[PDB]
Amino acid sequence: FDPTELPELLKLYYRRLFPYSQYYRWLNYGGVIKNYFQHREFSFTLKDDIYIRYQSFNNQSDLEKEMQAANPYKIDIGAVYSHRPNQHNTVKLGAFQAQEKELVFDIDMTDYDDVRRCCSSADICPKCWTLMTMAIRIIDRALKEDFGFKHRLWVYSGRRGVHCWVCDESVRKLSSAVRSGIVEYLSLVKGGQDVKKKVHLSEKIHPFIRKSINIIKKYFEEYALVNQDILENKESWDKILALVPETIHDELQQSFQKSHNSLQRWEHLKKVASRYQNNPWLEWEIMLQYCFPRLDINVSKGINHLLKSPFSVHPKTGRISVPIDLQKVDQFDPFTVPTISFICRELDAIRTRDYKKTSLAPYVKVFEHFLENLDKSRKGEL
Ligand SMILES: O=c1ccn([C@@H]2O[C@H](COP(=O)(O)OP(=O)(O)OP(=O)(O)O)[C@@H](O)[C@H]2O)c(=O)[nH]1
Ligand SMILES: [Mg+2]
Ligand SMILES: [Mg+2]
Ligand SMILES: [Zn+2]
Repeated sequence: FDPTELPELLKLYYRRLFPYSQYYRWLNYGGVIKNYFQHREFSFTLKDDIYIRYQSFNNQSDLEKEMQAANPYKIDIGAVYSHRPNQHNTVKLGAFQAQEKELVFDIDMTDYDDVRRCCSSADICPKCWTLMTMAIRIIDRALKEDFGFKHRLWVYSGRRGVHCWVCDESVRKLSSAVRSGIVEYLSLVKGGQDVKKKVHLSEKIHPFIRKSINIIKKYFEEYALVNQDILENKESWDKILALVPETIHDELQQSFQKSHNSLQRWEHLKKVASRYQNNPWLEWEIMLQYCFPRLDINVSKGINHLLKSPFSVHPKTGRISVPIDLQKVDQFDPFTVPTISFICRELDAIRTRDYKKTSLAPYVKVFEHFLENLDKSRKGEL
């Protein structure tokens, strides 16, 4: 992919590929509440790194114009305000307020750099992507089952991770305090680089952790013991030994040297830690530290937070921020996600269903299934 064709590719994309219809269907929420789409903040990042927010629109047409006209590199979605963002200059200090917004989560592979061995920073590969699978599975389960949120849109961020948009009517009205509280409930891995052991479990395990461990259990062997090989050598297993009491280090160090692979060594860790319990949950704290999701509290705390819009274009990778099918989450592949050059290539190889002919279609379907279930809820149908 070439980032210089981008300003040219965007023009075509924003005119004949971006699904404005389903897009407006989303943000207007069946017209039930007036000025809802009209008070929504957007932000655009043009060429030269020009950044502008407080963008508002009257309707889907007004949106289509201003975007094709601006032709932005980045499109961020903000809150629904007390007034029109466009006229914020006209609003008195104290009356311009962010009032409603979807509950949002940002999950970055980069935050796993201390527990993955294949990549670092903004690099991802198939060996470490499993972390996102476990993140989605773990968190979506909590949002669905523990919190009863019914309309959840998971989106690939374009490069390093996934976003989740929780759009239930009752959810969009949550105070910043409750939003912050949801993050605390979902969060287990605490500490910065200064902190070696980032997970501590009580004698009594809250169901959320239990169910979270059990999802991780399902992936741990292939991800951690095979792909990551977290016990390959001494340089690596010392990191694991740092997470368990010193009184078992020597016994384990020897067992690790006499074993051949991580599967053997992990099983040794399991037996030794277990004995240690008898006279607390070392095995699980290690799995949680290596596989449990890391969440940026700041993204989800603030109601006025601007998050990268679905179907945006990643300026460097060229990938489309595409919706993720929750039923096919283990099958999701960030490396086969259509790039803008690819869906423009396909459109140049053939008026409202032009996108259905491109590789972008199945993802728009998912967004539609997301939209359909919203309508039914507003109506009453299950
Ligand atoms: O000043 C701001 C305000 C808000 N944001 C918003 O915070 C979100 C945090 O997200 P990230 O900055 O971690 O990047 P990303 O998820 O959009 O995509 P990746 O490259 O990581 O895969 C971003 O998506 C952006 O919308 C900022 O980045 N800067
Ligand atoms: Mg991100
Ligand atoms: Mg972040
Ligand atoms: Zn990797």
